[PDB]
Amino acid sequence: HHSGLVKMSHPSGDVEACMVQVTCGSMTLNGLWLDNTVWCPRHVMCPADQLSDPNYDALLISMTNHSFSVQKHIGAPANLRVVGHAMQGTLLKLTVDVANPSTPAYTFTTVKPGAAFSVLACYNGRPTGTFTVVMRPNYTIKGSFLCGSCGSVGYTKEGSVINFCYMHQMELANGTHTGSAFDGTMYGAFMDKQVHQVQLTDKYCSVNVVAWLYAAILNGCAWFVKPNRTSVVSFNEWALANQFTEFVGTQSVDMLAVKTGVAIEQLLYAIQQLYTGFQGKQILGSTMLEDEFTPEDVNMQIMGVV
Amino acid sequence: HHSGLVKMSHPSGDVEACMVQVTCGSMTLNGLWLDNTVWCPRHVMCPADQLSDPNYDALLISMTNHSFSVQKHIGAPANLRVVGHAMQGTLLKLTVDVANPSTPAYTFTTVKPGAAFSVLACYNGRPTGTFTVVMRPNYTIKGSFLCGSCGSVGYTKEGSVINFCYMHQMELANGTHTGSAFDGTMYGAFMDKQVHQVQLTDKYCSVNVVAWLYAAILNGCAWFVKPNRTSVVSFNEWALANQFTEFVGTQSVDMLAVKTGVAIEQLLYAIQQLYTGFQGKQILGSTMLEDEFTPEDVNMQIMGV
Ligand SMILES: *[C@H](O)[C@H](C[C@@H]1CCNC1=O)NC(=O)[C@H](CC(C)C)NC(=O)OC[C@@H]1CCC(=O)N1C[C@H]1C[C@@H]2CC[C@H]1C2
Ligand SMILES: *[C@H](O)[C@H](C[C@@H]1CCNC1=O)NC(=O)[C@H](CC(C)C)NC(=O)OC[C@@H]1CCC(=O)N1C[C@H]1C[C@@H]2CC[C@H]1C2
Repeated sequence: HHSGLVKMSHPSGDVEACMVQVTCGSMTLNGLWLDNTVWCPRHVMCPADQLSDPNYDALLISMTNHSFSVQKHIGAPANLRVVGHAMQGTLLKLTVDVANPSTPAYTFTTVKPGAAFSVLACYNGRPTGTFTVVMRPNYTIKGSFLCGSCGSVGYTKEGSVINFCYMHQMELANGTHTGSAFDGTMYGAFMDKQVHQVQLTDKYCSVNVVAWLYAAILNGCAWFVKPNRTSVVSFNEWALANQFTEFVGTQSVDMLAVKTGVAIEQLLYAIQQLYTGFQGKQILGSTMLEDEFTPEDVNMQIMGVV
Repeated sequence: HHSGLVKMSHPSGDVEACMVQVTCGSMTLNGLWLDNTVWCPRHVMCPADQLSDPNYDALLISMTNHSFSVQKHIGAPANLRVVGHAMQGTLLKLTVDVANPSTPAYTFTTVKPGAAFSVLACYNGRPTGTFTVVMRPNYTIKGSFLCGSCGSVGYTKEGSVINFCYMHQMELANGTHTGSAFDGTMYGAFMDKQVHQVQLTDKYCSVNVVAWLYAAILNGCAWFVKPNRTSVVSFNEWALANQFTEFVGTQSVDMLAVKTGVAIEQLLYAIQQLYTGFQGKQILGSTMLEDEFTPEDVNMQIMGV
């Protein structure tokens, strides 16, 4: 029985209309055009033979407004005149002379570990694909990014408001990815320089495992549900010792509990048993715990609860 | 020998000139006035009897511009006219008809666990104290806040640019505090409602313990340094099993290693042994590891960088 769960992204059309190509000298990557501002990764300023130890302060100083070229390729093409430039953290903030007429209602936020967001992968300012990832507890994402993808954007949607949360910056040694929030900070402890970096230990996202067990129950699969319970406080002491994130309940999880009649504490107990082995059985076609679906994913896709 | 380390905050004058009082009905707290915007916690709109599960969307729809009173008390006082209101996550964005003429150069940023920032504690729109804190690994701070302190702001300073990183929201059950970034998200998993909340477990900030051990070496207190080394990788596996954050080196830490000639890996080994007990000895007057001073504190206050 198919769970009815897929990796679902937001429709990308509103964000496609904001993607541009940014070029600074011999370097090029993607930018995001909103109102009179274009955001892009600051390493567009760095000469390719200097990516290991750039002085971004001096690089910024060395630029003028004419150092940047911004092009919209898709839809109505445009070449945007830069009238101002500023650096914020790991991003450039370029001020352009024309406000994007396709600017959607938007906000900037930071995504938290375990939360899901949609990514619009772009090359040379052209959107090429979309996918959705969960921010891992070690502040990487398991994305799909090649050379030239920097400046690809990640976002969520609340109603018609797009919340931009990610600008792609780099690939780590283990093949995962990270980037910047739009306040310019890099997720995690990573730096935007081409050096090998300490990447931290990942964990199972316990709230998302709970959501997936609820998805299994909503599909008629409940062999792992026993009357036994583990309290949140006790589960969280156990989680610290067994590479799980600590569980924090939300209204979204509570809705799944009410709809199924299975208490959160029953699933916390189940996770502790299932972590020691599935005993030859499967849950939603898997023999391992799944933490890439959120409580909101489960509520929206199975129950239609936005 | 006194190390020369103290808890050092930025001078607060530039930020005090941005502080206002925000009142909505019978609720009052502090706000931050930058350009034509006043930021403040959204629970200023919530009646005191409804704080345990506010419908903030409905509260916001029910307000008008006239629901808010904004006053600047210190310096050149003013009662500001509110001409727009909006909500961004856990913060209200009030638009006022006058741009703050004392608006400093500023950015908004999020502070990371282990990093230090300065807090201007305010009551009724009036600055009353300043102190510095480190963001804990569980996204709380060990602050000093009483009723009426919400909207107090935390910040760092890079040159003449103020980087606002914190707006105060709540006290947790264990006496620590948390707040919002200026994107309106709460630090950590906390929600701005008056209910019991899961508090995640705190950890030692390994990078700051390393800085403090370098401060001891710079002060001549080096009895804990041995030839033995622990690699960053092996230390980080041990840290996961011992309530420490994983270590990530920075240029600030490297500067301390070059100055003392003691390798980071020698101090990682030391931390592992010291954590089991100081064997009756002291380091910089302490019998336990200290993680409230950053590599940058040590570079500035001891090496004068
Ligand atoms: C920007 O488009 C690009 C995205 C990555 C390219 C491959 N997949 C991506 O997600 N970002 C970068 O190339 C980074 C630039 C830095 C931040 C200034 N660097 C980066 O991701 O580095 C990855 C690894 C780390 C070790 C290393 O030498 N290296 C760089 C290789 C990988 C890419 C091909 C040749 C260079 C870039
Ligand atoms: C705003 O000025 C104020 C600041 C705090 C007042 C005391 N010191 C502060 O730092 N913030 C609030 O009053 C919060 C409003 C919420 C966000 C809507 N509430 C708050 O901080 O509540 C604190 C109390 C006392 C200590 C504590 O753990 N706690 C929360 C309650 C809720 C659960 C029941 C008992 C505890 C846990």
